[PDB]
Amino acid sequence: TYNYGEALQKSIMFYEFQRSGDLPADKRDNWRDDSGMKDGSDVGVDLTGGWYDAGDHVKFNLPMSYTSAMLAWSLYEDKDAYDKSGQTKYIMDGIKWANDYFIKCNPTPGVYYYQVGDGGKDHSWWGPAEVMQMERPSFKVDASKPGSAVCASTAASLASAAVVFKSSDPTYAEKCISHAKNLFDMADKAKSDAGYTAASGYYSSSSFYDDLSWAAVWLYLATNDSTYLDKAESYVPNWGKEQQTDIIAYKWGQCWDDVHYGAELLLAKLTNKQLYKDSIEMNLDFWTTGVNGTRVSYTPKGLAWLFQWGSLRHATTQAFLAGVYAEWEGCTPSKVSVYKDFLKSQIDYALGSTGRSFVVGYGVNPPQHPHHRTAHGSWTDQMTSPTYHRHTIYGALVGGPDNADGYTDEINNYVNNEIACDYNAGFTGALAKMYKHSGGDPIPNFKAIEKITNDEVIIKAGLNSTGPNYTEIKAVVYNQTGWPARVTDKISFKYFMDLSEIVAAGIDPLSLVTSSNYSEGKNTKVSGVLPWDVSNNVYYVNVDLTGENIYPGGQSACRREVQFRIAAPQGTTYWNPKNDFSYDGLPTTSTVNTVTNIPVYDNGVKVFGNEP
Amino acid sequence: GTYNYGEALQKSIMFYEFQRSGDLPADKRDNWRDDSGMKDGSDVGVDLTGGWYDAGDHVKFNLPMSYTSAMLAWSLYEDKDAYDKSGQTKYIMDGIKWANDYFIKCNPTPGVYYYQVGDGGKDHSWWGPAEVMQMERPSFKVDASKPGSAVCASTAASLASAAVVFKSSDPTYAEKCISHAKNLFDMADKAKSDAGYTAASGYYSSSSFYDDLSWAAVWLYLATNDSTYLDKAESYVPNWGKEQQTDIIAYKWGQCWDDVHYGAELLLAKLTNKQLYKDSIEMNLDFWTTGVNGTRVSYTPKGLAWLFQWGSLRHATTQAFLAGVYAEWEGCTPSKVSVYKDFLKSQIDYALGSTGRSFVVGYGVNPPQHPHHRTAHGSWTDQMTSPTYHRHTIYGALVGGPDNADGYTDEINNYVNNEIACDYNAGFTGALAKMYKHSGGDPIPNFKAIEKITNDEVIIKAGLNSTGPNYTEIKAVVYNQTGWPARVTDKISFKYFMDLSEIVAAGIDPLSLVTSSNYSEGKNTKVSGVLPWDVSNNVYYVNVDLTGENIYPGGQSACRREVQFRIAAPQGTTYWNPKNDFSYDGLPTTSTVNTVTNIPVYDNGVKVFGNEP
Ligand SMILES: OC[C@H]1O[C@@H](O[C@H]2[C@H](O)[C@@H](O)[C@@H](O)O[C@@H]2CO)[C@H](O)[C@@H](O)[C@@H]1O
Ligand SMILES: OC[C@H]1O[C@H](O)[C@H](O)[C@@H](O)[C@@H]1O
Ligand SMILES: [Ca+2]
Ligand SMILES: [Ca+2]
Ligand SMILES: [Ca+2]
Ligand SMILES: [Ca+2]
Ligand SMILES: [Mg+2]
Ligand SMILES: [Mg+2]
Ligand SMILES: [Mg+2]
Ligand SMILES: [Mg+2]
Repeated sequence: TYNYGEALQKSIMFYEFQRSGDLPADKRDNWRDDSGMKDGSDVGVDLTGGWYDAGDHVKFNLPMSYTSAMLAWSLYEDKDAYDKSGQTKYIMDGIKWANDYFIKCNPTPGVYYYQVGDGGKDHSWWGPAEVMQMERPSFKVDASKPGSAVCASTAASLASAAVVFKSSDPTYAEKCISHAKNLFDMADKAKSDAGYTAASGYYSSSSFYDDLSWAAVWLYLATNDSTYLDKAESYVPNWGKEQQTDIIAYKWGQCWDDVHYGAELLLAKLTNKQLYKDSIEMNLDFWTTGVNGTRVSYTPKGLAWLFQWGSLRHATTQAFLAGVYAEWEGCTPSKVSVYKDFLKSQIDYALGSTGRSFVVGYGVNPPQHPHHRTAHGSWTDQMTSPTYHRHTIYGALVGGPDNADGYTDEINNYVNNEIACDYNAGFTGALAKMYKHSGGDPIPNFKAIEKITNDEVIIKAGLNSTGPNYTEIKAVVYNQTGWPARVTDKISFKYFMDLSEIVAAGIDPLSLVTSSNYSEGKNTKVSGVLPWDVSNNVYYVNVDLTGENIYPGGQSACRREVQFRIAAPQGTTYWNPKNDFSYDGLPTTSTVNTVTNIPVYDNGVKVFGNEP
Repeated sequence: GTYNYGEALQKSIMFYEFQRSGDLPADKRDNWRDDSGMKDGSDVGVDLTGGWYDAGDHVKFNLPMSYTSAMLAWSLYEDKDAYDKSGQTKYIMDGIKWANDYFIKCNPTPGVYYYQVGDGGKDHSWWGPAEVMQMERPSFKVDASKPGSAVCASTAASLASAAVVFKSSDPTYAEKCISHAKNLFDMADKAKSDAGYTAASGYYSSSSFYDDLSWAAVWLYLATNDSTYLDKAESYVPNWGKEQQTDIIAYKWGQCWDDVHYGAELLLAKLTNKQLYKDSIEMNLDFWTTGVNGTRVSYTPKGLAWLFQWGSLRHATTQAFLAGVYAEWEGCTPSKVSVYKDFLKSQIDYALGSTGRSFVVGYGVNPPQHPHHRTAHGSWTDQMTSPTYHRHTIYGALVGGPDNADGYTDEINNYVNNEIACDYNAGFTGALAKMYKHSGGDPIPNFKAIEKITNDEVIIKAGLNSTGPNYTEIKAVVYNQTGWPARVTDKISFKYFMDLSEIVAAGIDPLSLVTSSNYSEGKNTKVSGVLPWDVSNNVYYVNVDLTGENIYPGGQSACRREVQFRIAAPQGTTYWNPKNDFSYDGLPTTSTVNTVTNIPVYDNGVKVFGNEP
């Protein structure tokens, strides 16, 4: 027995944590903030927004548009489930988030930016989205350098968004259609992926006629112009055949690189032509009862297993298509129960039928180490530290087990433990169907405002050098921010002393010499002695780090060391560090430890430690 | 700072030798502990002598006692190289054998197990050394009708772990240990109840037995290589305590006498490599170090991982041991190895001296001087306040420890922070063995605890009680202040010397003078007539014999005997002269007795205090 409503709620929420750009004031978390704010600056176009692809920060438009098209398809099929669960606003905000970005990516007729970020450079750094420091180049396709698959996948997303938004926001629906029409025209004129090269190694395209059909079907549903339905059907002979036959491929499943499964399902419902009915049932039969002596492999515990990478992604996506098709009056009657049983068995495997959940922050023993940079929240550019994720990325469906149900919840296992937009796409639609059928209430007013689990900015210190007339401190400030991760360019700290002995010597405490033999950072400034509470002879040295680009993204990047000394005159012996507030407990060597008596300030406001 | 881990290890093992009850070996390396609890088990007609006293008291509580020896054996099983290198292997094996020989005695027939000797109330109502305890020490047992699963299983774990470490050098003993371990484990397993475990209520109540069952089963598997036991160990896991609002195995406490699931799951991870156990032990170790999912054990400002008010050092050093063992296993998450090893060192260093003082008795800088311990203190008057210092150094004892703000006071009745106990040193010993392996520190060669005797053991105080023209009457009080070892002194006598030249000169027989006693405290006190000492020089004496008197260092009245005696010249005469009498010189003239050195005291005829003419 599983709570499908809560699963649906979290699956939709997952996308909110993948958001790039200027985040809404109404966001329900305290650990994601503005990021990729300069996206498109290299080309002079505002390309901010959209979703980060997986556990990384590249914006790959092919799987991104596949995702939003699939979410819109679910809303088109099961609006009643979203309304009943109270999740309609959230899934529509997600669909609009992706589509607003695709619109920005088509700034002028005939031009389409299909990517922001370099796979290699982006993947070479392990840290939060908010503090990325590397270049994020924009890439585009046009008539001279075509991208049929990505243009058509984007048109499908835009057109499907138009279908589900038309009732409540007819103007946005028209806006989506205008851009879908342009991108489809680009894809249809070109019939080539030759200029779609920036995603090589990550989302290279192996087919585009499937995307042309899928986009044409959605443009037909969005505009009711039969010109599109005729085009949709015209590409069918060009879809890849099953190896060793002259039959439309049926041994794989709906995914970001192959959408002919969804296109044929939709063409079956729209035309009732036997060709489409036979094709989709051949695929669904292969995945369930088996067909013509062949069948997708099943793990011992009941998972329809298609491939090593994202096994759950494949199974839950096929579950969604099986659910949609089983509801159609044209489905072979005897297969309705078979397909519906399949939808339930596969979704249940993801939610907990093996004894544990494969959905982050949901169910029994959910994964705790998904391969995801921002949810982990390292501040040292290390997958290994901290040894636990600082944030809970609710709703994320992990890759999944191997062919024998084997699974290792480790952060470095990106084959079976990464999470991604496309992984949750079909999954979300299958969950909506299970919810409408078996229920399970979503958590009321669900938010992801987390407790701060570690001091965000800390200071470590130790006695570096000492003498009869001086004290020399080694201090290191650390940015361990996570709610949200952020640059701390206004940090300072204060070192307090009791100078009663200086006053007793007839010496002005303000005349003591302060100095610094070493400091990381160009802006580090150590002040002279300043009064704090002279009635109790308390003075201090202010160490200002304002201007320093301290950020949680590397061992050096997150810290600033400062060695400073305060000294009475040469030959004197009255200097007494033992009555100094900041000296108490201070480590006796240059081995530094966290101290609570050399307070840290952020723009003058105390955030760590204590004052006298 | 740098700490000598080998010396710490050698002393921590030695601590248990000072906790020994029973017929002590002739090989003992101290001069202040001796035979005690020699009638243990007499109330039931079973030899239950031996084993270790629990803490600063003399009750034998088998649950923490067996937890202790099981933990020592675990350390020897994990780090035999450390014991061999430090030359401590023999000493730790003798300790493990001491406990286990007693547990064997406690399982005299299959199906019966004596789990305690001593009544908490009777034992704690007297403050004195083990050797002279006078109270009844009842024995308590569990059986099928009145079960004790936790104590039977903890004892089985001890016996099975002993077998594992003794198999190579003494297979016959290992075989005997296994036989008893199997019976105690079977009793525990079949009963699954602590209903009959009642005599330790308030001291060592059991809050769980499924943990003990897995712990015992794991050790029986290691001792026998019979997978039947591994299957059993794993079967109790679903019944182990869980974290409050989850279905996750408990992880917010630590390994201790009442909860051994931490040690059991750590060993199960190493023996099976199952993710469940790895996850479980790492959640516990993470809670104790870096924290896990917004939760971490409290830490004092000076670095001590602080779990609870009682035995804060006990808990921290035990977790240090587990961290050290786990960190060395190939299965440990690579990125946590250094965190765990750092923790092992930081906690042990806190115990040894990182705050500026040591929390280990007789070790390092400014060690505790007043641990809550009857025998080490050595009162001879049933007073926690007297003497005002400890007469003995109980080397190696780890005190309870500071509060959560590093506060600590070294006082005898700071029974919380200054308590010392078997379980407090168990995990600690294992952690020290790991640190010695990692960083060395040379133990003291052939270290012994032969103490200098710091107070005269049997003394006499005297004063003038009455005087007249023909007599001297003395008030004398003999005191047993024995401590090396505390002991009954039933053969004490003393001699009062006089010069009777004036009696002889007056023409009176000196051997005819009337001697008498107007008051004697004991029924066996005998005052002789005048006897010759050196007749040539007119020196004579009176012998006062206290032989038969059960004088012992365990109370104000118990440790002393007052005797008043008088020697008289003939009635009406005035030539008696006490001023030329050796024993009269400097004698307190009032009656308020003061220690004197001219009325020599003898023990079985041998002078032990004072001087002869
Ligand atoms: O492309 C596969 C996954 O790579 C992940 O980044 C790796 C990178 O590929 C390695 O070469 C190396 O740099 O370590 C990185 C971190 O594991 C990337 O984070 C995933 O999103 C990719 O799917
Ligand atoms: O911690 C393991 C590794 O994780 C990521 O790949 C980081 O980019 C790399 O710097 C680190 O060494
Ligand atoms: Ca394609
Ligand atoms: Ca000062
Ligand atoms: Ca227990
Ligand atoms: Ca005389
Ligand atoms: Mg804003
Ligand atoms: Mg990838
Ligand atoms: Mg002051
Ligand atoms: Mg003997």
